[PDB]
Amino acid sequence: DIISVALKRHSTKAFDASKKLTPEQAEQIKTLLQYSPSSTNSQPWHFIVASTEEGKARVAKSAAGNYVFNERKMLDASHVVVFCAKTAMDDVWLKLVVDQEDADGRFATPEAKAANDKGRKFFADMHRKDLHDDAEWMAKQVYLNVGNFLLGVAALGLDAVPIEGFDAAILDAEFGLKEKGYTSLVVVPVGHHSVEDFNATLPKSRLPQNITLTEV
Amino acid sequence: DIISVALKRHSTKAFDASKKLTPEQAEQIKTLLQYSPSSTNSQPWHFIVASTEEGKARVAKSAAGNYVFNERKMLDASHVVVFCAKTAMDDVWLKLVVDQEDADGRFATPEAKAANDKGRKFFADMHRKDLHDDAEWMAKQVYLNVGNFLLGVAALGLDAVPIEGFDAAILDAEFGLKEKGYTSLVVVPVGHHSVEDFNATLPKSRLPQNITLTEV
Ligand SMILES: Cc1cc2nc3c(=O)[nH]c(=O)nc-3n(C[C@H](O)[C@H](O)[C@H](O)COP(=O)(O)O)c2cc1C
Ligand SMILES: Cc1cc2nc3c(=O)[nH]c(=O)nc-3n(C[C@H](O)[C@H](O)[C@H](O)COP(=O)(O)O)c2cc1C
Ligand SMILES: O=C(O)c1cccnc1
Ligand SMILES: O=C(O)c1cccnc1
Repeated sequence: DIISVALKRHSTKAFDASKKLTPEQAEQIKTLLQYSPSSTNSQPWHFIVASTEEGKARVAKSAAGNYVFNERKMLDASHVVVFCAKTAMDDVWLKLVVDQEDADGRFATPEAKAANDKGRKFFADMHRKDLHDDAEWMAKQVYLNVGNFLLGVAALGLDAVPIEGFDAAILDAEFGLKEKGYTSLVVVPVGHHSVEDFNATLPKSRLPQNITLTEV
Repeated sequence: DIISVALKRHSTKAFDASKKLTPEQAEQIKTLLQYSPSSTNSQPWHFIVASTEEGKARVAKSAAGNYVFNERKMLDASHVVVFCAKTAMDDVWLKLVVDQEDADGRFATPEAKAANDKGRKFFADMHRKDLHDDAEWMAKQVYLNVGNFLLGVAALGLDAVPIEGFDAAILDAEFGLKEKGYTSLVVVPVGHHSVEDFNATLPKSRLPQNITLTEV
């Protein structure tokens, strides 16, 4: 059951480098990344899935220095996912999205398609021209994807840990993301924890609902 | 199978108001909200769970103007969750979190607790005092919670729909959130879809991985 998963999952502090995802699990995590929902189905994201030792080493470069202690997590985990957000929502991407929805048969008429495109453009423009938060808006969708992902991999019986402790400037440069129109936000190593994972046996802690939740 | 859940869930466009969550399910969705992970376990959030007609009507006030299209969703679903983020990170909240972790038994010594507190303050200050993006940083954690929530409720066999199409100023004012230190970000009606939910039978659509995903 999913509640058991939510209560038993945890942020892995150390991974067993010998335990790799099966080809099936490797495919499944990519499915999770792709099918996450997003506002207007904008999917303002890009994912870098590092599974080779050299690939993970490249990602780990972002932890060199001040976040050096996050390097082992990025190197020992079987697969490491870098969640990136678009730096700007261009019309080409908007058309890409609506044309894909059309190709998938979500529109019964050309007017239905036009209405969908018009609505998506309306909110994209609102965030860009009036709220002046389009970058944050897209980053928010990426974080939602991350939330979906962490629970999903836990439900697959895999360990993982979300990471904000890295230098996005270094990671972006390493993969030339800026020129490509993206920026790294969260790094998530996935695999199996080792005996070195001190957080695997500690009790989980959250504020009481009497503080965080109001019922009406 | 969490992958089947991810592939089969959908944004519900119409709910059957007579199909209520069971008592246990009502508690389970609250558990999901509570146990979502967050950066430094900051849990910079508040949730409003509306299950009464009066409660849902109060939330539905936000479905005005360009958002009237979302009023029925907020009124017809069994339970409606309002995801809120703190408007500013303060030391009182930081102390609350570390003291809770201590009460739950995560620290073996006073030094361990102090180290955890210093680490959390280090990143909170980075956002609040240097980057000046603590409002966005906290909102991102709320969206991660939302992502975890949508997959979780789908795994419970419940329908839902995330909503950004609501007037947050209206919702904030109706619940006096500003003075309390919070602001509404996403509204999520939860329940069971009706035969009128046209999106329950439409194919899901996502961009292909050859565009959004790079393996290395
Ligand atoms: C977006 C995000 C960034 C985080 N960054 C890191 C990190 O850089 N290093 C680390 O050890 N844990 C990291 N964490 C893990 C948290 O400290 C954690 O989710 C929280 O203490 C709750 O514990 P749990 O995940 O085991 O339930 C992060 C969590 C999130 C959601
Ligand atoms: C943060 C967020 C805000 C959204 N807002 C609304 C909304 O206001 N009204 C609505 O009908 N759907 C809303 N959606 C639903 C999306 O259009 C949907 O997630 C996306 O098209 C993909 O479809 P799916 O959820 O069925 O997989 C939103 C989704 C997210 C993640
Ligand atoms: O995804 C949608 O349909 C949507 C998102 C934001 C605001 N209104 C509609
Ligand atoms: O949750 C943590 O431990 C954390 C979050 C951001 C950066 N460094 C550590």
